[PDB]
Amino acid sequence: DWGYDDKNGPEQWSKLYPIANGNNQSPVDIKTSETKHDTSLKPISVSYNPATAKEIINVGHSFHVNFEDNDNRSVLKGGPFSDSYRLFQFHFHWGSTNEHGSEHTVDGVKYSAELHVAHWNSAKYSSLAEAASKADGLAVIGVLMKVGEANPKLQKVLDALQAIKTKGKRAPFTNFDPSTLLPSSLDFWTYPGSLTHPPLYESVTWIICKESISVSSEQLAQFRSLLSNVEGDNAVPMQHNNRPTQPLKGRTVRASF
Ligand SMILES: CCCCNC(=O)Nc1ccc(S(N)(=O)=O)cc1
Ligand SMILES: [Zn+2]
Repeated sequence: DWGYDDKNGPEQWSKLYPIANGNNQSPVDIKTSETKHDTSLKPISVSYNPATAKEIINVGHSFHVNFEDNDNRSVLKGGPFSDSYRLFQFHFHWGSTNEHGSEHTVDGVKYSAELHVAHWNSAKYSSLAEAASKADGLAVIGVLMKVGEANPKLQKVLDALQAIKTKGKRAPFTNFDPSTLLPSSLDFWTYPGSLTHPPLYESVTWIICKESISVSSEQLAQFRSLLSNVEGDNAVPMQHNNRPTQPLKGRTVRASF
């Protein structure tokens, strides 16, 4: 029912999901002149076990790489959190051209793509389904992806896409530690926000990395060559899946640096 095209896209999500016009919507434009350094923010701690990697899924608007989330083998701690957050997925957002494709922007600058590494609060809640609609339920690391040199750390992910070309296809995706995709510096911004597509729950604590990672023009093309249609139908490439930035509405973006 929802998507990224003209009739079902971001500027229309509010008809089915009124929280779209809420006070804690994501993504945002990070204005570095308006951020507040917070001395209480601890370094980000990620410890992921590659044996938790499970499956890669074509979800029609994007692709998801899911992780086993039955225990604390793969966790996020530190930064603004007192609780341990359990890794459950990573995915990307991209745009129709290299000029845009990130969700977050920094001082108005649009990057070519963005990596999301998503976690849920296993200290307070017993499942992702319980966590997902709670204010303290989710934590997502965002990494801005700057077009330039090919990023070899994306190879396993890109190589997998040929097995999940059309909507609904899934394949095993094992023995992968997504902390390998993160930049060298985990200096970050944090703010309270939302999922960036339906159901748009205001349940996400965002961790946005200061440092970008690279991606090539041709790697982005591989994302855009995934198909949003089911097998046998007319091919409809996944040209874009980035939401525009949303108003801060009085929220503070904190910097660790
Ligand atoms: C409603 C239960 C959660 C559903 N979502 C998921 O399974 N994945 C997911 C979707 C979007 C985001 S984002 N773009 O980081 O705001 C993070 C995770
Ligand atoms: Zn996302």
